[PDB]
Amino acid sequence: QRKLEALIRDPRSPINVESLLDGLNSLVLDLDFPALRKNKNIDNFLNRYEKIVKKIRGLQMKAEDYDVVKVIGRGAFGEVQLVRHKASQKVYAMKLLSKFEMIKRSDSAFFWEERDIMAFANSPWVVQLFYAFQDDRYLYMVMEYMPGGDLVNLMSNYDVPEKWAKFYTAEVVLALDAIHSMGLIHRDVKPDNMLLDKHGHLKLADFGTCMKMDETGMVHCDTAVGTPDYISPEVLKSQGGDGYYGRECDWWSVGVFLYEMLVGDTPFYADSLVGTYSKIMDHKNSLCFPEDAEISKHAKNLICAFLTDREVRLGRNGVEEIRQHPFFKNDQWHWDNIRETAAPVVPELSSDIDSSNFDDIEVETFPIPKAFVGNQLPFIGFTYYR
Ligand SMILES: Cc1[nH]ncc1-c1cc2nc([C@@H]3CC4CCN3CC4)[nH]c(=O)c2s1
Repeated sequence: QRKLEALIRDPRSPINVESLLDGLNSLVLDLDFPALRKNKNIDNFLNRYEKIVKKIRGLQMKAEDYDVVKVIGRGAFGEVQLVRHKASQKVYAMKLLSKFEMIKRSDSAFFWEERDIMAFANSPWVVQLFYAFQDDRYLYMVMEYMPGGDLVNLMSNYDVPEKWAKFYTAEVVLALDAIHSMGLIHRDVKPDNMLLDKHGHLKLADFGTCMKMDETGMVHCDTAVGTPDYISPEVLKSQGGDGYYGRECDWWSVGVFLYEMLVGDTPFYADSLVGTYSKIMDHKNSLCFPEDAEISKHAKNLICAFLTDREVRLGRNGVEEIRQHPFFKNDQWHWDNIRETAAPVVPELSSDIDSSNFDDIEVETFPIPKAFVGNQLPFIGFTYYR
């Protein structure tokens, strides 16, 4: 029964006090309705607990605790805010996830791996989570602000030379190796998930697609997940079923990245989704480089070494194959020390709320239930404090 005490005390454990308090709060939120209270059992419970549950919710970190400096991006499940915490006066990036949209889309699991990784990864390659908290309508993740913007915005503001791509590719490679070392494969690696810190250096940021590996480093996934341009043939095929693949599905995503960075378009671009999907399946035929956009044989070799079948893909035998590829040989940095060299683009920040490397941006609650629907159950255990 001291064994029990350990589980509760561990912030990594799904039955820690904050997750047990989520448990009581979500039960009271999903029972307290006129209809359900006709049930004695439910009235007896809500009479006993409802009052103290409100008192507790009082102390819980709220949205109003933060000033919203401005919006730096909008997802399908809601927006990411540059915010300043009122009390501490510290600046964060806060991601909102609409519980209504996640419930409605039958999509209320993706965030667990994302929270786990940002909360506990403790890597200089992984954007860091300080606070997860929820209210009746929203999930909140309060992360460190990455004021350098994403690479999608860098690549569209600069002609990127090989010397830059070497750097940015190496940092992505080390970042994924970090993610892999935590027993996770990422699956949706792309420039939108690659963020630049105050010093111009890279950090992975979106993790909704990440999956625990077997004891044998494989996964059984029968869902084709991640964004179409950057998805691997093996992951696309695995929608047809009997999906069984390892982390080499991420080295594909890097090859695609490297191609886009040097060529100027994705290598399997098409007008439709199903067009891009068709091209990717046919990658032995479909991949080729424009008769102009010039690329050193080393760069072109690495790309094609990455954009092959899983069985012969660079990084199957491990990440050191990648590291000692001719393309990466350079005078600026070694792999031991890259993240303390000078980045190709060091951002010009004016203040702690400068969001100039982010483009500008510019009503749907739940209905009262008939009987128990359990709308808050999918988010028991989210709440996290550092
Ligand atoms: C932590 C941090 N510091 N500075 C910026 C950021 C982040 C910004 C961001 N943006 C998104 C958005 C939502 C959808 C639409 C486009 N992006 C992908 C999905 N997702 C994310 O995880 C993150 S982290």
